[PDB]
Amino acid sequence: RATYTVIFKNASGLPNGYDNWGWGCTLSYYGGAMIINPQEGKYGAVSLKRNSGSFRGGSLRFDMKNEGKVKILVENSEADEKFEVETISPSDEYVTYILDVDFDLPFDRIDFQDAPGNGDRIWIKNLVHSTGSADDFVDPI
Repeated sequence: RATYTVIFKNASGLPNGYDNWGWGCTLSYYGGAMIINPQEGKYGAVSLKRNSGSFRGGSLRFDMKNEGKVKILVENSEADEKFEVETISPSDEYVTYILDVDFDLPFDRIDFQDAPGNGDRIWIKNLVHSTGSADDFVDPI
């Protein structure tokens, strides 16, 4: 069986035990969503940085709505390497995504990037990691 790590459900600040090592954004909070405000021309990303420890593969679950395309990545800070996980299309409604992470290195950062770099907003809730596949994911939310 998979180990499930709830990173956050409803947010009013950064998740407990996490930093933000991103760039070219402002974060704000309302209705339990983490709300990212990327800055035009910056291709800004939030990069949630786990203070102690690492995830290996498995999959990432989260609810998101977003005005523009969003790029989801994981990073390994030691090896200084990024891995693209998925590119998500615009949606005016929350949609729940469960995505396989196929990176072959441990990751301690999860990134949400404004791919068009035009400042489209992003809203995120209920972010959870599983050591198991997306197919096998049993939603604790």
